[PDB]
Amino acid sequence: PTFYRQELNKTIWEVPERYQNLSPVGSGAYGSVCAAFDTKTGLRVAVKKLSRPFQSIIHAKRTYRELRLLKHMKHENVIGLLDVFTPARSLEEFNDVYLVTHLMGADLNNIVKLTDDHVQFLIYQILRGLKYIHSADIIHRDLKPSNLAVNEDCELKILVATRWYRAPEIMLNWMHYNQTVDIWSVGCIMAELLTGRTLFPGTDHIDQLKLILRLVGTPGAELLKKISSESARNYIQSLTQMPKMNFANVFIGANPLAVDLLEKMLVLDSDKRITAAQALAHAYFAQYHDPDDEPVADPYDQSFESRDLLIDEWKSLTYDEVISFVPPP
Ligand SMILES: Cn1cc(-c2ccnc3[nH]ccc23)c(-c2ccc(F)cc2)n1
Ligand SMILES: Cn1cc(-c2ccnc3[nH]ccc23)c(-c2ccc(F)cc2)n1
Repeated sequence: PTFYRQELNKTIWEVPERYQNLSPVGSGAYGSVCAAFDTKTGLRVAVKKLSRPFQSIIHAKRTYRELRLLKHMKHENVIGLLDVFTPARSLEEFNDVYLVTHLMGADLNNIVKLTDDHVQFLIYQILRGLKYIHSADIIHRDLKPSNLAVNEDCELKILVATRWYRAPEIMLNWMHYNQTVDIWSVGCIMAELLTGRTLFPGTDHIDQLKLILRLVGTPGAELLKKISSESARNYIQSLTQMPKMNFANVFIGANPLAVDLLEKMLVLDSDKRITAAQALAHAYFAQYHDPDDEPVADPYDQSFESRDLLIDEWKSLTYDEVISFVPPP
């Protein structure tokens, strides 16, 4: 189809005729997004242009990783792809990638204190998206208010210091963390929507861990005997020991079912944290939970993550992924 060129805040854009009325939303290191009208579907869409997708092996692999993940994500509460395109006619020319999805209004950071029913529906949608993501053996690792797209209907999709929502095993740089790092982030988000304050606004990674242990208590011997690192065990055992606080006391006034769920998500031992699938069955989501509409994902191959390839190999794989793309109906 026919492409049209255009400059927007220094960034150049080459998009098909079907996308009209471009309009910068925001930009940064990874790339610029534009809002647009999709003439073919009647939809407002976001169009993300990647910054220099094949600058290096790192960039080429990151580009491939993002396109593969977005092509796989097919769920009401995870961002997926309406379209992917390049203005290039062959592999030799290919140097730009554009990604298209349903325009969302605002982030969960912008919507902020919410009422208990709003908190139930937003955390329900996150957990339903995370059940799907985790079922593919994907770990988000970066769940925070800014990575949650919400529209005026309170419909939520998974896409402010990052450390504030990070599980304590990532503060001390554990290399074998599991998917419940994401449940820790959900617990921190749910706290912040109930209270109107960051649960653990650490000034750095050391302060961040001290605020966490202040609420959840320093580890018992059951957790300490799973810490392989001698420096980390020495450090954690050398802190002044604080007990697990009563969550009923800290979240005074909240739904006791919200409090119970928070206790199940912010357990220090990652092996004892509630899973996304378990959390959806919790009494706090009785108004919203439906076990025949909480779907899992098709299996997801990320063996490419263990491969060391040339820039042009990552580039051609990415090109291959643009060409095989089938739009949703
Ligand atoms: C950081 N970031 C936000 C958006 C985004 C998505 C939907 N609605 C939005 N409204 C304002 C930004 C935004 C994207 C994006 C755009 C297109 C894609 F295909 C994939 C991701 N990245
Ligand atoms: C290196 N490392 C692993 C863990 C860890 C955390 C949670 N669950 C786990 N299961 C097996 C190891 C492990 C921690 C840690 C524990 C307590 C803290 F207060 C701060 C960090 N450090």
